[PDB]
Amino acid sequence: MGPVWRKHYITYRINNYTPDMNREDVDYAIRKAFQVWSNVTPLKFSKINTGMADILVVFARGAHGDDHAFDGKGGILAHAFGPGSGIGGDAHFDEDEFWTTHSGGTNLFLTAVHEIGHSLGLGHSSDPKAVMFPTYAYVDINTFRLSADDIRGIQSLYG
Ligand SMILES: NC(=O)[C@H](CCC(=O)O)NC(=O)[C@H](CCC(=O)O)NC(=O)[C@H](Cc1cc(-c2ccc(-c3cccc(Cl)c3)cc2)no1)CP(=O)(O)c1ccc(Br)cc1
Ligand SMILES: [Ca+2]
Ligand SMILES: [Ca+2]
Ligand SMILES: [Ca+2]
Ligand SMILES: [Zn+2]
Ligand SMILES: [Zn+2]
Repeated sequence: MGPVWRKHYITYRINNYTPDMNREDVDYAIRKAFQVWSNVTPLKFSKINTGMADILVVFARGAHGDDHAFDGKGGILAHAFGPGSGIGGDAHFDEDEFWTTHSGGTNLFLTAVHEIGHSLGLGHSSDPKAVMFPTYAYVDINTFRLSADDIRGIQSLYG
């Protein structure tokens, strides 16, 4: 019942890069996170560098220009706007976290999967093994899979 994109081609742009990781690793984590959702829907995601993307990926700190101020290290890791124009769809990551490609700090890929879920219109799950469960958990990235509840949720919105 969340808001949905009324198109199946969706662009994203990485507005800026956390210094916690190198650029290529941020690109990879984000690309893989989009792929998780495209794998089970008719949605396709293209990265653009120049132009007007639907989903802007932003790393920012504290009060950063919207109604969802961050809180420094810990607590809220990120937040994202549901489908819509402008700031709609955009996914913001708290730079006061330490973003990583691994089990240390906060795993960017896993957080991005959750965030992109919100960017596509998903709410939270009650399944503790669903990526849309409200609180972060690290799971081995190689064996990561959407739960049946996540797939149900996203397939109910698209396709
Ligand atoms: N509490 C925690 O474990 C970590 C912090 C750990 C730390 O100290 O670094 N924080 C969190 O988990 C916090 C809790 C927020 C709260 O206080 O309610 N959640 C958040 O930060 C939400 C953002 C968020 C959640 C996740 C996540 C969730 C589940 C899993 C997962 C779980 C099980 C299996 C698998 Cl495979 C994956 C992985 C990542 N990744 O990012 C914030 P949001 O939901 O986008 C949101 C909602 C409303 C507003 Br307004 C703004 C943003
Ligand atoms: Ca925080
Ligand atoms: Ca947008
Ligand atoms: Ca950081
Ligand atoms: Zn924000
Ligand atoms: Zn959430």
